[PDB]
Amino acid sequence: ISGYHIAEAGANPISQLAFTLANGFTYVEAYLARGMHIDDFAPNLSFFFSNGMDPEYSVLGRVARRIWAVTMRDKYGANDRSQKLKYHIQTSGRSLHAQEIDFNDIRTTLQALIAIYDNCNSLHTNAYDITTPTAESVRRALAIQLIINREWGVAKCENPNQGSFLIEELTDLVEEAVLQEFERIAERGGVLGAMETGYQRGKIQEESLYYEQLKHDGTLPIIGVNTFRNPNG
Amino acid sequence: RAYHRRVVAQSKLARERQQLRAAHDMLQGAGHESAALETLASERDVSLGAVERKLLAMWPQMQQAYSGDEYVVKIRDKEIRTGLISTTLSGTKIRKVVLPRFEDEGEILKWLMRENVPGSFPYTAGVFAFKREGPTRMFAGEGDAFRTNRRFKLVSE
Amino acid sequence: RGPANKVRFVTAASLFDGHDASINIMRRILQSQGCEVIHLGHNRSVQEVVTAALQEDVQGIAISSYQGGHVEYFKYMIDLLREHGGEHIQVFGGGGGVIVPDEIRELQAYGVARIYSPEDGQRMGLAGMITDMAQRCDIDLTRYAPTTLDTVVAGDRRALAQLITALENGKADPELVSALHAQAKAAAVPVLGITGTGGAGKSSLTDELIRRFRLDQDDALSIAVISIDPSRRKSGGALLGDRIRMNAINHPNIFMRSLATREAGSEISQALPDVIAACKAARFDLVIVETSGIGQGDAAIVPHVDLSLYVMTPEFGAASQLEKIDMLDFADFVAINKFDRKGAQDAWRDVAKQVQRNREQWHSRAEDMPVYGTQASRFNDDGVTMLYQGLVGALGARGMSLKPGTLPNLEGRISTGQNVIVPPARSRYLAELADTVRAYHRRVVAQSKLARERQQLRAAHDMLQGAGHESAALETLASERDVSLGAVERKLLAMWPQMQQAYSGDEYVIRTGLISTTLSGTKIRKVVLPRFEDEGEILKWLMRENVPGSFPYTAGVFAFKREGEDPTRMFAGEGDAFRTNRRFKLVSEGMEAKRLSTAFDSVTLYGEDPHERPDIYGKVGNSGVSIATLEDMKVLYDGFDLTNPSTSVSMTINGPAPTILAMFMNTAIDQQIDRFRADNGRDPTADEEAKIRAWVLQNVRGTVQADILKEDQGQNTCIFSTEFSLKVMGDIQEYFVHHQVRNFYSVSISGYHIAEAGANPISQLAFTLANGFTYVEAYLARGMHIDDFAPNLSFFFSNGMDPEYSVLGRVARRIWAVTMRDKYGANDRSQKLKYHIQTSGRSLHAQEIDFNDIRTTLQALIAIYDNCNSLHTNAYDEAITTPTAESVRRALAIQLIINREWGVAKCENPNQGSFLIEELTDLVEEAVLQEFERIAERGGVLGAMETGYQRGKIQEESLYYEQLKHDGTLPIIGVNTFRNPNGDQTLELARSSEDEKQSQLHRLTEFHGAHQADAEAMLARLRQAVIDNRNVFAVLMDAVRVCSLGQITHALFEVGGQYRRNM
Ligand code: B12
Ligand SMILES: CC(C)(C)C(=O)SCCNC(=O)CCNC(=O)[C@H](O)C(C)(C)COP(=O)(O)OP(=O)(O)OC[C@H]1O[C@@H](n2cnc3c(N)ncnc32)[C@H](O)[C@@H]1OP(=O)(O)O
Ligand SMILES: Nc1nc2c(ncn2[C@@H]2O[C@H](COP(=O)(O)OP(=O)(O)O)[C@@H](O)[C@H]2O)c(=O)[nH]1
Ligand SMILES: C[C@H]1O[C@@H](n2cnc3c(N)ncnc32)[C@H](O)[C@@H]1O
Ligand SMILES: [Mg+2]
Ligand SMILES: [Mg+2]
Repeated sequence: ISGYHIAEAGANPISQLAFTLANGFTYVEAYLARGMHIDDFAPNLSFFFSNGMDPEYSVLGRVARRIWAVTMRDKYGANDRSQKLKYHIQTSGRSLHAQEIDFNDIRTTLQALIAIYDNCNSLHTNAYDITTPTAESVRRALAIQLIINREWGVAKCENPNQGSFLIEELTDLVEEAVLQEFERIAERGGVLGAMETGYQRGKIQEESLYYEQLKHDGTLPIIGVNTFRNPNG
Repeated sequence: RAYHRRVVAQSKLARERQQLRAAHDMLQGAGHESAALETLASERDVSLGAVERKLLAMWPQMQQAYSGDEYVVKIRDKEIRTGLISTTLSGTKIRKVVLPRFEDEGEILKWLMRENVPGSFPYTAGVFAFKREGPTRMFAGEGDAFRTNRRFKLVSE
Repeated sequence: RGPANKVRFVTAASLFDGHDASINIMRRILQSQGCEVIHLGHNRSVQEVVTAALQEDVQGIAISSYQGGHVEYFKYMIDLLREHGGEHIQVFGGGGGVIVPDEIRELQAYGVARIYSPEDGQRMGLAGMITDMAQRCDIDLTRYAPTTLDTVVAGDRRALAQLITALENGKADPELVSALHAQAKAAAVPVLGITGTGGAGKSSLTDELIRRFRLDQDDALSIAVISIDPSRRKSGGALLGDRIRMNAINHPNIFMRSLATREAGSEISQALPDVIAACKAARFDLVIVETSGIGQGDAAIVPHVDLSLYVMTPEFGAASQLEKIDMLDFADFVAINKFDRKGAQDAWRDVAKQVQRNREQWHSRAEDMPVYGTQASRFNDDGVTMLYQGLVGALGARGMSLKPGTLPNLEGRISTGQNVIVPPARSRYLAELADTVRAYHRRVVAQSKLARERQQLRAAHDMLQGAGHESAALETLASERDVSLGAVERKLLAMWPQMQQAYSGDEYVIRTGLISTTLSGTKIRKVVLPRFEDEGEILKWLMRENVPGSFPYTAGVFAFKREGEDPTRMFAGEGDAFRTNRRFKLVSEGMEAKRLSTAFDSVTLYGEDPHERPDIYGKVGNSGVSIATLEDMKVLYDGFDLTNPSTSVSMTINGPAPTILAMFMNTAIDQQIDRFRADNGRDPTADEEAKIRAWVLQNVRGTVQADILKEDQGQNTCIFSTEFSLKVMGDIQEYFVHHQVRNFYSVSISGYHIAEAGANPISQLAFTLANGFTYVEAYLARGMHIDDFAPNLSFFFSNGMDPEYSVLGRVARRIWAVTMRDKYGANDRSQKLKYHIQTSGRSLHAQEIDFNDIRTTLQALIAIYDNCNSLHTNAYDEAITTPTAESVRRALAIQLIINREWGVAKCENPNQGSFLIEELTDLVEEAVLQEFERIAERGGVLGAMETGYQRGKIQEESLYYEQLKHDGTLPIIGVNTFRNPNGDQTLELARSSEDEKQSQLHRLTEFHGAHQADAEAMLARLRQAVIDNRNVFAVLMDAVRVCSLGQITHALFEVGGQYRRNM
């Protein structure tokens, strides 16, 4: 179950997480209605998210894990292996730009950091470059993970997020926001019923436009793009 | 939402249960023996769920586990020891998993139910106990099957 | 086994260079491999290093040059060596990434043996370089030794230096030796021996005495100095550390040779009588011999000299110990040095009476004995002069023609240096502070236990009444704890619900927004409050880590971060004042708040004017802006309203800090004078100008570093003596108080420099806070209200990769706030510690420079998370050059991305709550307190510096780190692991234009010509300000108007002395 494309298309972190978990639960309900046991396909389910600059991304993983674990235990009565949501996080490619490509390593570092902090299962790091994935560009991207995992001091702790007032409050907020979105999809006939109306497509498109607007508006600052621009070009 | 409602209620119970027994021990330290407190306390032992009661019960044993320099856990017939400490150039012991220092059993249970340690339900801080030591997949795909295969063999040499 | 021959080295840092961290860990490996190392320390000209290497007759010279101008420097050295019979001496160098590959091939082609790049260090290893370096210099120098005394007696000092190397190694012909002693006997020159306990001040006193000789006799005396230091027989070589203390030996009439004992026991070289005889035959007017640290029953210097001088400190234990000291029975003079120490007076009366007893001169007064109380550390000490006057009279009777002196022929035996920085009563101030903090935390634990129990009781009381069974017995125990709780603590819990309602809404009623909404529609509160139910935890949190803007200000000294003025403040400085003024406008472009940070070139950092000599010329305008006159300073900040409320300038200067500050102040004043003359079309009257001038001083906003305590410990930019700098630094703060300069920071108490030298985060934080508290104790003993100077105290730290850096700021704030409140009883403005954080430069490398942006991002992040007051970000070409135009934008973008784009940053206290952060905060805090106790038991910060405790600990930690960086135990991506399969072009560099150098020279000579009349007069007034002990800075406010930086500095040298290096 992926959500990389959904976010990349323009969906904010809440929409991405909500739609993806919704899609995941859809597969579950689909397989169950084939008369299958929950402990037979749930441990095979893998997830795939995006990490951007938005605050919600910092707690995206932990929210996804809790919503899954609680529902898989209480609602579907599955075992421990099933309650464990494993996911891959890939840094936001949309968040990187063609103007001042050296700045992208800064953004890709910050995104890679909160991924590792939030104990992700798998991480991909984006290159600074538009151009083909040069062997030089891939090393700078690969070094970001190597530096954080090996050099960065805070990373030597495996649960540095836990305890933080900001993290716990954000976790609760995002979680509820996701649940509310579940209810919106549910009153549209489930995920399949919503797709019939193009609800998801519509909402993603709506948010992509809103982002692309504030970006041009100068309201949403992007360093090297709409502010602090290159004095040469 | 139902799960969280339970966390709030069970915390209120665990908190009150502690507050009562705490006051009971303080009265006996002054001389006054009022078992009226104990009745309300034992009343909340039943009010607490089976799962929740065991969570608070294992909390001191949990603290002793993540306290040492290693993490002893016996699977099958053998055991799997894991280091908890990484020491800095300054000589500071950085624990892999840092436990809270709450005194209130209401907060302890609340934390254990909402955000347990990595590798424990609801796996908020991770699905595994500790991170793996040492994974980078080898992606390749272009041209015909022959070229993609050669790249696969070359990278995975 | 070490080298085949007696291999000797001369090690130093280049001119106007403070970087000793590199050269210090090299002389350690050199010494351990069995080499005698004559360490000269930092800031050494070519004429200094070469003269040293020639007199010591070494095989090798090791120089570190991190300031640039290294090409000109090494070329000069190579040239000067060949010109003066030192062609066979090999020269080695290193400067990290500063010396680019092309310049290495150039210099090595010129004559330099080897210059090591950071890549060389990785491939060869630390020991590998020194092995290569030592094996090259493993040559026998006795072949260059003269066979006849013809050259030596004539006056050839180089032939003398080589003859000594022959005599010391015993390769000199027997018939030549006896012929030397024969002429040495007929020479009849006095030989003064100076012996004493270890570290008493034998070298320092020797230097001062020589200075007296020069000033008294107009440098007409030819003096030979033979200093002996003990040799570690384990390695084979030694650390001859006497020459480093000598500042008065830089003169053609002065010769000095450093000898190792070369025996694990004896305090004299086995060939000392030969070496002395060699100097006697070389027609020297006086020979002075310094021994090593001798015991109480040691006196091997007596039979070899004509006069002996025993040096001791007031600390010798009981008065009965003096009866065990053999040297008190032979010494012709006894110098009780360090007379500033406690119990110096009583120490003198014991030694005096003991000498009287040993000589059986009962018919004489005890005060008439040749026992003197000296303070060599003190410039122009009257005690030392008294000792000198005595030595002259003794040497006079022993056949030594000398002119009637020009010095104050005073009377007495004891120094009258009544100056004290920290009174011995307050000696254990750091320990008291440690107790103060620990006491505070003990209270938090107790008050929490009370608040918790109080709640638990009343909770149970309400639950019983809900069931029926009412027991007022509970309430009695509850009301009992209402009184147990303190007044302050009770109000804290009382305001907690009102506090929660405040940070809950969308605004903070002046009204401030609390909410920033994301693209998802999530409300991110600026300050996130805990949701604890336990009042024990609430109070515990309120006392240990309150919200930002509340005691103890752990999460920040201010309620909310500034709206427009970001903490960003980029360091800048290159070329002349004109070019840097462009870079200022580049950095501060697009920002309503102009926050400048000025970097000065190595020449200005050492208070020198730019000059034609290659020593200095090559360094002008490099590594920083070249500022020499007030006119340069004015140009530097042209177009910047310094008196504007949204404009702050941060100048990084230490040694000449008071002089530079006076220039800045005069600049800010002149700006408003020019602004008035334009808005009124007329010059302001004497009264109008007085009002303007006064107003400027009050509202001018900026920061001058000037932390001298860290100069001795870390940066080494101290030019005058440590005591004099502290004196003038106090003058500055007194000036500020008088003129109500309440917006400028008189000192940036730093630790960044200490850290980059090699100190781990704990050491950095501890030393810096210790230095800060030292200034506090110094000012308090000096008669200033704590609330008068504490709000003017600024801090500066480093942020590296280590875990402790994440909580460095919050720890510094709490330790300060608690101590300033409880211990010193200062007000709120004083309890608030404001600091600047700059990302670690040593954490960035020359290999794979693109990786540095990753590290600089992570470091910048935890700085902003921990609510820093000011932040500097390092460029990616950090290891190679001063930030290029393109390089400074990438560094500046790091802050812009985090502050604007990064989501978590929209919260202002994201650290708070974290189990890791709070545990780390507690650990680091206690670790700092323990270090306070270690410094306290060494006599405070000043007492520790006396032993070189800080410098020792820093250099040790620097070695430990470096041993691991090359090792691999400590992974560094792109350096010791994950290397490039290629091994990698030409990067743009920030060097100064030739035209810019000639510009600065022409501007200087033009400035000098302008005030040629008032120059000598003003400088004379300045020295009288020091002599009459008035306010130095007050005169500098006038001095910088007619005098250049160099003129002022050198004028102060005649009256304030020069810094004595401390290894
Ligand atoms: C630490 C440091 C400092 C510390 C110095 C602490 C101390 N007591 O030594 C502090 C913070 C005080 C400092 C201050 C300044 N510094 Co500084 N500093 C650095 C830094 C980060 C590393 C230098 C270092 O000590 N490295 C540790 C050594 C052991 O490693 P290495 O250099 O890679 O060396 C290896 C090999 O080359 C070999 N080698 C090196 N030297 C030698 C010598 C011998 C004899 C041998 C055999 C081998 C050898 O040994 C090592 C093996 O791995 C560099 C940037 C960088 N990362 O390169 C800037 C840097 C050198 N400093 C710089 C400047 C400009 C300054 C200042 C003048 C700034 C100012 N305007 O105020 C000040 C003032 C200095 C003064 N007091 O005069 C610039 C130089 C610019 C230029 N020359 O073009 C640099 C390059 C930073 C920059 N990018 O702007 N500095
Ligand atoms: C190694 C090497 C290279 C050699 C070096 O040493 S490089 C060294 C580089 N050094 C530096 O860059 C040092 C920089 N440090 C500083 O500038 C100095 O230490 C600094 C960092 C200390 C100077 O920083 P500032 O931004 O000017 O700010 P301020 O504290 O002066 O602020 C001045 C008033 O404005 C208000 N205010 C400010 N921020 C507020 C906020 N968030 N909320 C509310 N009000 C706020 C208050 O009224 C303040 O005054 P008061 O409280 O007395 O009423
Ligand atoms: N407090 C104090 N320290 C001094 C005095 N004279 C020298 N020192 C310091 O003592 C240390 C060692 O000095 P040094 O001359 O090398 O002693 P030596 O090893 O016996 O020759 C240095 O830190 C000096 O600054 C003094 O009169 N008072
Ligand atoms: C000592 C530290 O000071 C900084 N530094 C030194 N010189 C400059 C300069 N001209 N511009 C900017 N930063 C500088 C670097 O970050 C270095 O590591
Ligand atoms: Mg000495
Ligand atoms: Mg000595």
